[PDB]
Amino acid sequence: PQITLWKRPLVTIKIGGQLKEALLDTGADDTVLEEMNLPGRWKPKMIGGIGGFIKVRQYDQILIEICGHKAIGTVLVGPTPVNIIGRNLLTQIGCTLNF
Amino acid sequence: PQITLWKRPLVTIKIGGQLKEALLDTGADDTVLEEMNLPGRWKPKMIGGIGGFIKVRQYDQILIEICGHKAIGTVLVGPTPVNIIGRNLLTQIGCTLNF
Ligand SMILES: [Mg+2]
Repeated sequence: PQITLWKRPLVTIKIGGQLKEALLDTGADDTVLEEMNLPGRWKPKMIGGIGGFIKVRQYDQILIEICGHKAIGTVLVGPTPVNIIGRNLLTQIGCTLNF
Repeated sequence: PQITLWKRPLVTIKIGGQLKEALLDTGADDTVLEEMNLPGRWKPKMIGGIGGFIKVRQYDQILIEICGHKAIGTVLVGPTPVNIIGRNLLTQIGCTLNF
């Protein structure tokens, strides 16, 4: 689709059974998602927020659907305020900026 | 133009005489730029970063050029780590996300 930017670009994603609202965020390198159960193996990672650094769990090779477009990539899981789709998944769905 | 997202989407902007590198950031509501001299009237604003909240100066109705596309809008000026073009200017240049 084509997304204008007058409003936050919140889309529905499908991940690990579940529907979630998430932000399409071209200023984010990585994808970070609120607390959820993902199956396989993970490692801990630190990432920045307004408070300081939060610890999150890194799951690699996770299947996510983003507005009907399926991607595989790393998803970080932890106490983020906002569900953020970053560039590591936006490249996977072929998302560009256009003007 | 059309911008893929494999790399940070850093463009050249022209503002108040000067060339600057800045991030096209659809996760940012507002535009924040490193220390510079802008003419007219301003007010102070607080905004979030990794350390906590920083004070910035708000200048309204500023002319900025972004990859050859001229926009008018609010620019915040202060000790931000990264020059961020947010949605308040991206809408002004007709920037969309596409996939
Ligand atoms: Mg951000």
